[PDB]
Amino acid sequence: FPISQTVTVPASASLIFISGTLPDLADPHAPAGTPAAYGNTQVQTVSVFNKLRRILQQQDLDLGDIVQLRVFLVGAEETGGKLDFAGLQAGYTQFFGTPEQPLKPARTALQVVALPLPGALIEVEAVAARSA
Amino acid sequence: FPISQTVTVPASASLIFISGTLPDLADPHAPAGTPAAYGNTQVQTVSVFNKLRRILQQQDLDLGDIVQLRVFLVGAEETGGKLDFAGLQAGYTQFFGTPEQPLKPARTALQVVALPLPGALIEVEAVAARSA
Amino acid sequence: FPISQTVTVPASASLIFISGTLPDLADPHAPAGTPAAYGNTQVQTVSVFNKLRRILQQQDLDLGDIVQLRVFLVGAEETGGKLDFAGLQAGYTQFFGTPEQPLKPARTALQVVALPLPGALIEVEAVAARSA
Repeated sequence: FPISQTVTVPASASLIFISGTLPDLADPHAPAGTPAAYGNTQVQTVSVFNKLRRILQQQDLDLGDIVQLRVFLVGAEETGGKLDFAGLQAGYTQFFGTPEQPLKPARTALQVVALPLPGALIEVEAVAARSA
Repeated sequence: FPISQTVTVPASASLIFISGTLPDLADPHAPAGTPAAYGNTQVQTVSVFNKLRRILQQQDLDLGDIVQLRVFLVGAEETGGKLDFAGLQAGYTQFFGTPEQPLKPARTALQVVALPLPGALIEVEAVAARSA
Repeated sequence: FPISQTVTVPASASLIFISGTLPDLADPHAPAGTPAAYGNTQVQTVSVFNKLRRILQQQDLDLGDIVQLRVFLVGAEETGGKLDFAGLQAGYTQFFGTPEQPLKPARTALQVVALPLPGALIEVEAVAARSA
């Protein structure tokens, strides 16, 4: 699997907690607050992890410094109102366990009722570590 | 926004993990286990953060020591079964980013199906830090 | 209650983040992906905490080193589509606050829409600490 069962953080490392992160607008022609504005689950997943990368780089860190990831999905039309786990994985495997970014955080992923942003199908929460 | 995108915790600080916190009874005349016993989303939000303050003060800490907040909402009648995000924010902005309590933790907020306590519309989980 | 309101972790301790943990197959005769394959909420809860114990023991730790637990439940037929909180507690009290394992982590428990594994009624996320 593209995740670590456990991730150990040394006591000498500082933790960085990251607020829930929602996708960026993908289609400025689409009606406001619609899934079309942000993409299907795969496209929104790509957007959220791009954004998380930018957040971390602002702290001189990157996606490989993430030690824990929590993924909240809402149901998608492609999967009949169930979470689109395949689309999540298709986006996710582009950012973790890759040649460019080989590290894999601990992860939890599940389906919730709704996210505060209309049109959003995914929100991602993270904890990162900065070594001594 | 009244939240921090990221919060960094020094490695020399101790972490305090706080169990999921549910509102206190607001109306002792209301029928048991009803939303009326606890209030609408705003009132329950105020109650939960009052309670979190008391929990922290028992540890000689306060709401400004919170580094991460996770808010689980259930749907409300005022908002047609969607989470009442406006009411959450109306309660939340009374405890964080205020003159009395200027610090803003990292936060995630989302809608779940149900909370273990009947009548509860919000449950809040937190991590706090105690500096060296 | 069988949980700690707060758990404090010294800054000298290392943290271990554990990915979301789902139950093991309980009945190899049952049809794939059904709740019968894994058990009711109580049986699945027992399975998940057995598995978490094994994960920790692989790191030379055990369930008493858990400082925070997050429990995501899906609705059960025994409880009319609400989370089966009684079954969770019946399984949970066998692993925490017992003579064999007296320590009680901070905990949050709530009902979500769906888990990525068909048939699963519970997924558990954890953080553990290794003292200096």
